[PDB]
Amino acid sequence: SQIQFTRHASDVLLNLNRLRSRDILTDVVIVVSREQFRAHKTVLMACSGLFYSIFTDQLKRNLSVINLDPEINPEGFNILLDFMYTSRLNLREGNIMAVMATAMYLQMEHVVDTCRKFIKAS
Amino acid sequence: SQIQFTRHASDVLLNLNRLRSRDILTDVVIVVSREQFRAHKTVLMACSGLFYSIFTDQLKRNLSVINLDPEINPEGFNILLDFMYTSRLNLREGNIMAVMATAMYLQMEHVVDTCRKFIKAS
Ligand SMILES: CNC(=O)COc1cc2cc(Nc3nc(N4C[C@H](C)C[C@H](C)C4)ncc3Cl)ccc2n(C)c1=O
Ligand SMILES: CNC(=O)COc1cc2cc(Nc3nc(N4C[C@H](C)C[C@H](C)C4)ncc3Cl)ccc2n(C)c1=O
Repeated sequence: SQIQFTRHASDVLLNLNRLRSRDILTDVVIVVSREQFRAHKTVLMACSGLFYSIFTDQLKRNLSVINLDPEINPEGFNILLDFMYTSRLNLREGNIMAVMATAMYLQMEHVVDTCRKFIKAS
Repeated sequence: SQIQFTRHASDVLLNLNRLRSRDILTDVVIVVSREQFRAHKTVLMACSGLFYSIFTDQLKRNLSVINLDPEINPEGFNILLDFMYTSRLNLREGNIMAVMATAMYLQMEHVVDTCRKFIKAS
């Protein structure tokens, strides 16, 4: 029927991360407290429920700058933004709470589910 | 060190395909002979060498419409565009030549490599 390429999706995500690193077609700036993070709107919607809900709306779709709440941990958002482009989540006892709280706000249910499994096993 | 999410990259590609289907943040129109195809510039660069070379250039980065050569097979490009968002390539004896020639023009080396293996086995 159709030939399946097992490592194609991982190769696409790696190339999207290379474009983000080189600032190619990054159409949004995420402001967390005092820290700024440039990313692709499409990647944000695909991994986050909050970013999907914001960018589907035509009033917020063309927004160049998205200002998140100052209560949101900058290191927590950075770990989650890195995870979106690499599929690797840096979860440790020193950041577990900061990552879990940020994943709840960004509406990343599967990340919250793994954060639930992390402190259950540790 | 870092927790690996094996199906994250496939879930991202599936969501990007859902956005393409719903015309959310599709910033380019690809014109093949008389057929039109809307896609994301970032997805094109990630899977194609030709689209990477075009959109890295600042003179062609903001181009809303990309006109390919009329010699390019519309069904051949459609199969390859579908593959970019699904990781599934529809290669059969009736389209093998049309897909191989289009993959060469779009500079998709791994697709050309699988097209090489297809007629070698059939
Ligand atoms: C480890 N991975 C994660 O944690 C990812 O978690 C999440 C990702 C996530 C993505 C989106 N984005 C889209 N959602 C749809 N659809 C919605 C589905 C419920 C139904 C489907 C038809 C369309 N389409 C296109 C996008 Cl871009 C919406 C909500 C999301 N939520 C709530 C998540 O928890
Ligand atoms: C089944 N899959 C395929 O057929 C995909 O095939 C191809 C994909 C492809 C992608 C790009 N795009 C980028 N290439 C880099 N780098 C280049 C690498 C050679 C070195 C690396 C550091 C950066 N970065 C960011 C993008 Cl978006 C360039 C050329 C490409 N060519 C020649 C392909 O044949």
